[PDB]
Amino acid sequence: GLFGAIAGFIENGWEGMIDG
Repeated sequence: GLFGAIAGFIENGWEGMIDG
């Protein structure tokens, strides 16, 4: 599901909190 895929991506392809 989309939300699942998003929250999965959030630990896997993320950028918005590795700022620094």
